[PDB]
Amino acid sequence: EATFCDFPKINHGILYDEEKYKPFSQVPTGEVFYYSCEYNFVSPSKSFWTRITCTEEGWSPTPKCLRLCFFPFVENGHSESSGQTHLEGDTVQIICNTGYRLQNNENNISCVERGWSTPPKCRST
Amino acid sequence: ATFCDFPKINHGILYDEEKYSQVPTGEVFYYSCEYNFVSPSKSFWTRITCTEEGWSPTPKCLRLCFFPFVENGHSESSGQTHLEGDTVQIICNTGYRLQNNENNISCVERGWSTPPKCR
Repeated sequence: EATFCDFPKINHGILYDEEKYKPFSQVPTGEVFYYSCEYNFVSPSKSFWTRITCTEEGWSPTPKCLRLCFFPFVENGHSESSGQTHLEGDTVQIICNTGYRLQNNENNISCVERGWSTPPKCRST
Repeated sequence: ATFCDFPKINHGILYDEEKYSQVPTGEVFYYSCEYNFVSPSKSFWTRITCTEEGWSPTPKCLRLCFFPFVENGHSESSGQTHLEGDTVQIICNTGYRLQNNENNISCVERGWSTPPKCR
């Protein structure tokens, strides 16, 4: 427990009025900040601005910017996830057409921080 | 019409933009909006189809406007995200104004019509 929170470090995040605060500042309990996520990232509630409050236990809710993953279709393949936007942590299945394959030793392709774990592409090799 | 013109989306980004003239009917594109802008359904990627009546749904990227509070003032819109076309009222304390005795501000394409600040 503490009387303060450290300034929030949010990966892929932007604070409202950022340029007005210092990164080593001690933020008192009860203080309220708002964060947004960079293009291609989203907050847990999908709200453009998310309120975060300094508590004795740290920032509440925990600030987080999750990667959005998408593909419109799969050339020489199919997926129920075609044209659907997925969140970081989601797994998608892709079935390739005859003579094509999704070369990876995993049954599912994951949406990770950097994007798709494996490209959503069926190859002729 | 047998085709649609290539879509010009202000503050928009097409999926596989750096890959693509007249577009035939039935063709499907996906668009996203730049940071601070949003599609009408709020979806990150929006499917648009070329029809005999043009692009369906009509592609659009609307500005999002926000302020957490008003220093030396008040607003029912404090901590609320507003969409392009919305109007917001701000009441300033004792001897303060919003550039200047304007009282009401609106969310426009460039952002807030007047900064939400009581000076």
